[PDB]
Amino acid sequence: HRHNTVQSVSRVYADVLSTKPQSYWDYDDLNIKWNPQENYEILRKLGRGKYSEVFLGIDLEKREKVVIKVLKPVKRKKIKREISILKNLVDGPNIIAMLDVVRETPGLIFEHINNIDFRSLYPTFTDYDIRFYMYELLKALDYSHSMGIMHRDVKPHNVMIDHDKKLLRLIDWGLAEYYHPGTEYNVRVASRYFKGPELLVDYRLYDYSLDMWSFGCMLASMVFMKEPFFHGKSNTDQLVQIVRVLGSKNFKKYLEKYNISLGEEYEDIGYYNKRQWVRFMNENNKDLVSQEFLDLIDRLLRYDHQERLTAKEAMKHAYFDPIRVA
Amino acid sequence: RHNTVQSVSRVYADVLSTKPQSYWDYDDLNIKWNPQENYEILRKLGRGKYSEVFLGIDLEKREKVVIKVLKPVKRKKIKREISILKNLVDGPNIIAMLDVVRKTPGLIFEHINNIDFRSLYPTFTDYDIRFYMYELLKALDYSHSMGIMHRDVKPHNVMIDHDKKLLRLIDWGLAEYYHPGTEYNVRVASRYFKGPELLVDYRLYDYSLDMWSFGCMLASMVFMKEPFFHGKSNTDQLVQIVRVLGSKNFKKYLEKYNISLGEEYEDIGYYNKRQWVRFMNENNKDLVSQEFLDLIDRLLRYDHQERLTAKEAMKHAYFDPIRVA
Amino acid sequence: RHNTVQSVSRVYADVLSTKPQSYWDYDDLNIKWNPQENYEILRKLGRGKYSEVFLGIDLEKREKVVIKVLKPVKRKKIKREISILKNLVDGPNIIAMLDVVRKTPGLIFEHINNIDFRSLYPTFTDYDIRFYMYELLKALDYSHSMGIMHRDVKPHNVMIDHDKKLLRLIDWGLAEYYHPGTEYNVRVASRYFKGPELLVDYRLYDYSLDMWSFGCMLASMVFMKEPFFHGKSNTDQLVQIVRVLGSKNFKKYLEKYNISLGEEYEDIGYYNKRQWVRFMNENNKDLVSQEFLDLIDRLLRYDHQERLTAKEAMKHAYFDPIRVA
Amino acid sequence: HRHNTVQSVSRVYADVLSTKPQSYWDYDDLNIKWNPQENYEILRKLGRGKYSEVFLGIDLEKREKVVIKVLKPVKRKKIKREISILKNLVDGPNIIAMLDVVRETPGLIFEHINNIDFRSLYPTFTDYDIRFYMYELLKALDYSHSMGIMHRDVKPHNVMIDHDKKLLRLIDWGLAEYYHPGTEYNVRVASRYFKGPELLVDYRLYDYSLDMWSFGCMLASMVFMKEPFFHGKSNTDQLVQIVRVLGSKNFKKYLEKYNISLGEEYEDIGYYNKRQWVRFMNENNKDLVSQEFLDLIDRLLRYDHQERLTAKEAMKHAYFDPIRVA
Ligand SMILES: Nc1ncnc2c1ncn2[C@@H]1O[C@H](COP(=O)(O)O)[C@@H](O)[C@H]1O
Ligand SMILES: Nc1ncnc2c1ncn2[C@@H]1O[C@H](COP(=O)(O)O)[C@@H](O)[C@H]1O
Ligand SMILES: Nc1ncnc2c1ncn2[C@@H]1O[C@H](COP(=O)(O)O)[C@@H](O)[C@H]1O
Ligand SMILES: Nc1ncnc2c1ncn2[C@@H]1O[C@H](COP(=O)(O)O)[C@@H](O)[C@H]1O
Ligand SMILES: [Cl-]
Ligand SMILES: [Cl-]
Ligand SMILES: [Cl-]
Ligand SMILES: [Cl-]
Ligand SMILES: [Cl-]
Ligand SMILES: [Cl-]
Ligand SMILES: [Cl-]
Ligand SMILES: [Cl-]
Ligand SMILES: [Cl-]
Ligand SMILES: [Cl-]
Ligand SMILES: [Cl-]
Ligand SMILES: [Cl-]
Ligand SMILES: [Cl-]
Ligand SMILES: [Cl-]
Ligand SMILES: [Cl-]
Ligand SMILES: [Cl-]
Repeated sequence: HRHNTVQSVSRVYADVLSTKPQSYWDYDDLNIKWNPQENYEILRKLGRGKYSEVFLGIDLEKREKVVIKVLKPVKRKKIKREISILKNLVDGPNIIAMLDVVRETPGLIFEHINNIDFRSLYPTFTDYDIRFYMYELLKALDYSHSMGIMHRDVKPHNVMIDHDKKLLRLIDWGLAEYYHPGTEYNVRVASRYFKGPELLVDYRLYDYSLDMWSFGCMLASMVFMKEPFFHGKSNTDQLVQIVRVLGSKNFKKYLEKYNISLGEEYEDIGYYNKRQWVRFMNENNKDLVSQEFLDLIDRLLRYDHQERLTAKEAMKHAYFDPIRVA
Repeated sequence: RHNTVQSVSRVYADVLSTKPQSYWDYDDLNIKWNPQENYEILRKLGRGKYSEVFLGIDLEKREKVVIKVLKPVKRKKIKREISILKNLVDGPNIIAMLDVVRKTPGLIFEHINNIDFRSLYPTFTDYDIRFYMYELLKALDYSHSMGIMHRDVKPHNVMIDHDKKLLRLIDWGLAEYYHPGTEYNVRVASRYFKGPELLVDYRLYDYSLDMWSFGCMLASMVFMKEPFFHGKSNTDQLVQIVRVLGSKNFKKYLEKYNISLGEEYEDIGYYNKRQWVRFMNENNKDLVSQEFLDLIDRLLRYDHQERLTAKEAMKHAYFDPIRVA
Repeated sequence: RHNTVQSVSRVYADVLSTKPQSYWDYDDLNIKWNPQENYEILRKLGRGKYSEVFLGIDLEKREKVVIKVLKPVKRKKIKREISILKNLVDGPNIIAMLDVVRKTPGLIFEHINNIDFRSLYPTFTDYDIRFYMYELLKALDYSHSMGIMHRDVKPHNVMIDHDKKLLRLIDWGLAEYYHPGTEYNVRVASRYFKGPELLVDYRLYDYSLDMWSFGCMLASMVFMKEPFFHGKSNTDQLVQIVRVLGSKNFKKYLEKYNISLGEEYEDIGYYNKRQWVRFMNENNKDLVSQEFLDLIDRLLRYDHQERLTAKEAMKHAYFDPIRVA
Repeated sequence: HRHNTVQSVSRVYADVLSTKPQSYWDYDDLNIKWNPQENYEILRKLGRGKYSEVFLGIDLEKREKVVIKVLKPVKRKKIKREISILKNLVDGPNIIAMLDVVRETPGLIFEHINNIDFRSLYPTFTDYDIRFYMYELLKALDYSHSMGIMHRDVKPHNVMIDHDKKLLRLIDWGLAEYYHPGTEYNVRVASRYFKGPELLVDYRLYDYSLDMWSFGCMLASMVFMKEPFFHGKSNTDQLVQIVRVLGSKNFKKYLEKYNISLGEEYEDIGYYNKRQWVRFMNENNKDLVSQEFLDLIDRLLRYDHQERLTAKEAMKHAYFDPIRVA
């Protein structure tokens, strides 16, 4: 007994990839047909990871602004995986639009969003600005989940917002992966402040519920005015900050339910009792904190990835009633 | 004159005292007219008792404009509307009169892409109502701070481009400068949004008339009932107002201003005041908040002096989920 | 069938040979209808012999949309228009049919803010004519490259938002897929923009019919004379065409296709061909360029085969001051 | 005889400042009433001179994008001069809009223009894109000239263009100065590639004609596809590149007409004959070069600042006929 036989299957959108052609999910055999690259000239470097280098660009023929993303030519399966996902989510709500793909180092052309950084735009948000833009983020998450794709990197950095147009786009799909039921995925995904408990205990049978925990970490940070909500120094300490809030009783139960072998590096985790979400409320965030929010955030930040609210169920929560169009 | 109990606006009463005679003297104004051929008519927009509104084209800019041509029977009033639109050019959510042209005079307004109110308002959320009415309060507070009453606040005169989240208050033909101690014509605004001061012929009103008209718009949008005060006439309009606000506060309102009432309501009854929460049904319960009931109670009042001013309404806790301040 | 001299499009003839039967078989199509209550009617836009167009509201998006409701007398044709609009969703300057709804069927189109043509076109510069007609050629070349003739190119079917420099070709009810060797109904397009092939009952036409309609639009915009071929009827429409293009080239056109002419033009005269520069007066001399006269001569021709294709017209030197390529 | 008595007066807009109140042109006694500065937060530094430092900003209350320009607190007359000119040209065609002024180092808040740099957007221009945007630049120049203000720094850097909206704005008024007839101004204005001959020979009695020469240097560069048109290594060599094209006969005449004492540092300037503007035409720029352009550029790049075309006269030239709305 090496693999785990106690296994999880997504409650929603479990078998959507089985109803699509092989060319949809088989990104390794995708055939990218490249367009001329001199139709786009680099203006300014927006930033860089070490998997990528994004720039501000010019569609020399269309003379609009676009964002070019030069990928490292060291990996191809990850390269064609991102192009595969963006091409499938081309007509999705609040999904970043991929306009072209060039080479001669593959370059991916995205639409430019006149956005403002998150460390400055969010502190200016009101109560209904949070409920609105998060609902728009749920629209993008629910679509790709319905298309068998989990983002696996939901964070305020990867969420562009054009507040002048009330526009939101979810970007950075380099970590997104297709969901086949029963698949064991890499746990080294997302970022520390938004990693789910399944990633910190090395439970590889996760589904779209991963993007849901990162969404809860975002919503809890903006409403409670604490960035990040779970502030951990390490991946080991990140789980401690989660057990500190959700308690140890439900954590050990989450492990016994899915028979997760918790490495005894987490033995130093002591007894923690579950806290009330109301304890994080102060004079600054008291207008953003509501009874509807405290209920929604309680059903989002769960150990059990199956008992968490789906993107569609979160949209129907009463917390978005003052903004939902009927 | 006309002997009556006096009343002065408790706010923005001495604004015109701080401005030259050039500001409010709308008859001394000399208008520099411009050629009318720069604008052509595309589609007729709205008829009128005193004007006609069309869809226009700015032949050099080729953008969309709105032309309001007037019958020339009134010089002093025509100059009054041009005087007011020229004083509120920097006003937030105030329509921007672009030019005047020449027979008859024509006024060029900026074009706002919008959907009619009773086709757009039924789709408004709690967010949309608090956001847009706060934008409307921005226009009312500025014009009042400039010494100008609108005297015709109604959803027809509120242009909303929802795709751009814009709001523009339009139609300033019934507007007027406010000088303390001046009877204005009670034949202003429209029936469903007339204040009790217009219905009892109390002519010394002020900016608070627009606040009653604002409360009529808000109460109907929240309670989902247009109009909120459905009246057959200006006499029945008052009866429908006291049917809700009560006979007790109505008696105190007539005593404070010594209002000798008309013979027609002879058969008016004693209406016990109905609480504001009694209008909350299962269809609008999500729009009826506890802070709204406090706001709607401090706006819809007989005595115009105890009504909330525009600025006082913008600082109310009802707009907390939408206000940046 | 009907015995005649044959003709095949020299371009884009085998496009439908490269696509599945699912593409052009518009009767096998199964449409997934959607609720109509998501869209409400605000203002009626245009009447029609076969449809009615209104201004709409996308109750959830609350943006402006355009609803074209149809009489249900024709299944196969209704499916034909939906089939064509669904194949050109990525087409440049093609109108984006957003949804179909349900009695009668309704088609949701995107809304374009624009001014009527004969109020906007008189304000067009040399820049505006070359730029916008090049945008219209983008829509024609794409639909032709997709095997679809429009068969109704006219300024009424060209929506221009000049404030955003946008152009959208609309009204694809008369459109049709092109298969080589197929008589199409000569009762297409409108009188002022009908090609000579429709007027002599030559049914084996192709995409070049839209190019004659394009040349009629361009020649009138440049020479400032709408319409360029003013005809009382479809018979007089031809007489006005040969009055300019000449009887000599008309004889060669009837010989190449063995067109036995109708009895009605019995009294037609011999018109010497009038040069294209003779239409340059002092009012349009700044719009009449030397490269335009070459372009207008290679577009307005009897023989549809020798007319310029859409792509050939876009690469013409007339669009050099505006084309990026 | 120390000052010059052979003197020049603007052919147009000579006495416009005499018809405006004293508060209009007397910028030294302007009273700036500052607004709170924490309503604007700095996002990214766009660039810097050593008289200024411009940043990308956020109207925290309006949540739109603005450009903040923090001036050095070393000079005040130049500080209030720029605020004086921007406030007077507030409702001008294609003039950059000043929205607010803050302190606590004075900070000037401008409207943000979604523009693209000039070294990349101009090589994509067509024939009618040049005629259009230059006509829009003439609209801004003619307005401020009609308001008694000369920009004195017209260059492609100081011209923002939102090609997506067909929008143009003339920025950077730190060198702009009010025009009083008979005034001797500082010749150390503008930039080398666009300095007029009056600046290179130290003729201080120039008027709005200064902005006209810089406009001609811009139009000649974009049509002939040579940036810059007069490429000089120094201020002394810059005049040599001008005499190289316009000839020495008209130059010595320009000096004898206005009795300009040319420092014998320019003695090494030899005999130059006037060239034909047609000689700068090649296969690349032959579509942009037209008979109407060669006439307009010949009447713009003149030694005599009085004989140059005004901004209004340049707008009525036949070169802008295919784009001018009648
Ligand atoms: N579509 C876009 N529009 C505007 N900025 C973008 C876009 N995509 C990425 N960025 C910027 O690129 C940076 C992130 O790059 P990276 O860290 O390489 O993922 C941030 O500054 C983002 O704001
Ligand atoms: N500035 C404007 N922009 C767009 N529509 C307007 C404007 N002004 C008036 N309308 C229309 O005119 C009607 C209002 O009545 P009136 O003010 O009499 O024209 C409504 O149908 C409005 O949509
Ligand atoms: N998508 C659209 N956007 C704006 N106006 C339209 C649209 N489609 C049709 N129209 C209007 O409808 C008329 C054209 O005739 P029809 O296609 O029969 O409605 C003109 O008045 C157009 O302005
Ligand atoms: N209103 C504006 N919108 C966008 N960029 C601007 C604006 N004003 C100045 N800049 C930028 O500021 C830089 C010039 O700053 P400086 O060299 O200090 O004058 C250039 O990168 C300009 O594009
Ligand atoms: Cl499912
Ligand atoms: Cl397949
Ligand atoms: Cl373009
Ligand atoms: Cl607790
Ligand atoms: Cl005074
Ligand atoms: Cl009156
Ligand atoms: Cl009572
Ligand atoms: Cl509330
Ligand atoms: Cl097939
Ligand atoms: Cl047919
Ligand atoms: Cl002949
Ligand atoms: Cl030409
Ligand atoms: Cl003058
Ligand atoms: Cl003064
Ligand atoms: Cl806002
Ligand atoms: Cl020469």
